[PDB]
Amino acid sequence: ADIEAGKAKYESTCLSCHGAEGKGQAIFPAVTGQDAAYVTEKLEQYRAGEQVGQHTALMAPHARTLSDEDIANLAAYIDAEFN
Ligand code: HEC
Repeated sequence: ADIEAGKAKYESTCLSCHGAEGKGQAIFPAVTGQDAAYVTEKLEQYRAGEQVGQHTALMAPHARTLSDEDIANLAAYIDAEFN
């Protein structure tokens, strides 16, 4: 995985909700404390259009167009930066 590529994608597309340090602002889930496998699995679920939690509709649009490479890069960044 490419941590730098994941960082750039996170900063552009994810940070507004999940935070610069992954803590999730006031109401969005934190992405701290989770490894790359976990993040990969979750992003793949959202991308596939699975119902995850009660607020799937807020998150799913942000996963729908991710490639597998994107997912791997994001997951590597999140693990390195926030775990
Ligand atoms: C705010 C509008 C969001 C943006 C932008 C992104 N995410 Fe998100 N995410 C958001 C919510 C409300 C939720 C919960 C949805 C639900 O199932 O009820 C999530 C969830 C995640 C998760 C799962 C967290 C966990 O299970 O521990 C991950 C890993 C996650 N989101 C990652 C993520 C990334 C990488 C994003 C940019 C591509 C992204 N999110 C955008 C809200 C928002």
